[PDB]
Amino acid sequence: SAVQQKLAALEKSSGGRLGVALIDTADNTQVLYRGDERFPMCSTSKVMAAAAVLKQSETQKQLLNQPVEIKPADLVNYNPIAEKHVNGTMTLAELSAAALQYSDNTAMNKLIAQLGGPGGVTAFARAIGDETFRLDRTAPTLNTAIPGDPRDTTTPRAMAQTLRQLTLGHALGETQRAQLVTWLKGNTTGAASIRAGLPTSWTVGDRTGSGDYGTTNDIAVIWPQGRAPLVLVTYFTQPQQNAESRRDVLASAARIIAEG
Repeated sequence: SAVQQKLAALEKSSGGRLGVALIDTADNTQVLYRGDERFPMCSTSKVMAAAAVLKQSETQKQLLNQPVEIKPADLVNYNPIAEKHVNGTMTLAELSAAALQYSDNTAMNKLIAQLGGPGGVTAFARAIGDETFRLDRTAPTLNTAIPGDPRDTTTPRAMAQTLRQLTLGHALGETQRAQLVTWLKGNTTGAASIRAGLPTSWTVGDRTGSGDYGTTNDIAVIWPQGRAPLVLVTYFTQPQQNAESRRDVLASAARIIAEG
């Protein structure tokens, strides 16, 4: 297709490896580029962890309001919200928002602990039919992003299908689905990624990821004005362990997709 050829050209100009999956909910069409190759998820895995806790809240009705102590020993490498609440508490809802809207790694680790470890996050993926997602480590070691390492990986196709089922489908209860959408629409970290390549009037909820090997990710649910919603996953990784972030590549892929 023309879109796949422009994405292929983008990838060549970038010096890295690009993976894209688009789902059009208008006619259920899919556009894929390296859609079945594995990429390190990095912080895009936070969506599965928050959704698994939302799923627990369907039976534990008050769960999102439960306070969780934040201790100095809990802090890891990137804790923009958790550091504000040391020697205090945050609710599970506040921790979910911190992970999803600020990429907070201490918050992610609290969600994983609430699910019984990384295997509890992968478990929720399996329960909703995602056979590809695997979470193996906590943050930040899940961001090592080493080529050929299957740990903490998924494919663009699997992630797009899962994001659709969580935000637009019915993998979650209706209040939980709305909560997850609200959280994603308020993300603060994606202004230079998928959002920077789409029309300014569209509404977007997104979750970014970043890691070693210059890994730069974004997964988004997109509401175009006057069109059925879209789900778009853009994953990007580079040959050098120390490569810099390339959010511009995700914006360019989103622009390529949107024009097609």
